Amino acid sequence: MENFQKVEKIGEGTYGVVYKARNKLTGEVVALKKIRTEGVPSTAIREISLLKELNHPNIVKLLDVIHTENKLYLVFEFLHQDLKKFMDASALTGIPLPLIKSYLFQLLQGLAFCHSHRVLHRDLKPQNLLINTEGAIKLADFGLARAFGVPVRTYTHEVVTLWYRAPEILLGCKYYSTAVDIWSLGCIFAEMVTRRALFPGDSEIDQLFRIFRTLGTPDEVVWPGVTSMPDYKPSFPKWARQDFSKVVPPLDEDGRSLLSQMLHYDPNKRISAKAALAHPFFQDVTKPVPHLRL
Ligand SMILES: CNc1nc(C)c(-c2ccnc(Nc3ccc(O)cc3)n2)s1
Repeated sequence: MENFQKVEKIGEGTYGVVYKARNKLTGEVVALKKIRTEGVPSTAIREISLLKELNHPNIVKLLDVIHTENKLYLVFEFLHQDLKKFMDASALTGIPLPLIKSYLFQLLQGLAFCHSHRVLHRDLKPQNLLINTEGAIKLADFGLARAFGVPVRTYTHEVVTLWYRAPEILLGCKYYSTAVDIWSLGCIFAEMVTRRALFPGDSEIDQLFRIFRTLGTPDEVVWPGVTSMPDYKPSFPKWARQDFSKVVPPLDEDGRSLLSQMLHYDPNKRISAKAALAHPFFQDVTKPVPHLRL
């Protein structure tokens, strides 16, 4: 829209590119996402508009939707840093536990809210978790999944990431629930603590086997019905589960306990956001502020 002026490529992804942009009229800085086009499904519109109605302190607000010439522009409230950059800037020092605790608490608050409205994110990753200098963190592109279907690459064709993909999805489950977001969040939580991606797979089979080497190869004992999954293969290598003490050192036992429940193979036993909020780990939760390098 000739009402916005891009300032810098802020992100890249599936749908399209993300830009920091200054509204030429109101003067506000927003985040713009240009998506790519035969007629633009009205279904994607209905659902994109329904997403515009959810307001919570931990979800990046979708100010507006500009459908022009079969091209979609999404205007979002702007935040100053994604969690990925913030992690790289903390690579040597690490993020303090009080801040990690808070971020997790807020992130679960937004999740609890979205989920109670039957809305799920579907593709959480450090790249769409945005923080402000006031100590808050928000979910971005929340629900932008029920707008299309998972392709093969990005706008210019690149590399998405199966690193944060829950196992039910890697295994062919098409009707997954809100639980996939908790799984994603758990991976991110672990990454914040250790400063290294939990499961950096380089293919769908590497992703899966990586989860298997750490949490052990799943079977009907921990995940009933897993063998009926579309992509399950009786011939998967059988790895044993490694203790979390080795996966997320030196996070405390309350966190490890919480992370554990967020990373349970069985989607149904996977703790929900609302319950996660009552976990003992958040007993001494506060709202510390980050030290951002903008
Ligand atoms: C990569 N995909 C992204 N998507 C949205 C909606 C993003 C968004 C929304 C609002 N504010 C910001 N800020 C920001 C993003 C990346 C940065 O590296 C720095 C700041 N980003 S980023």
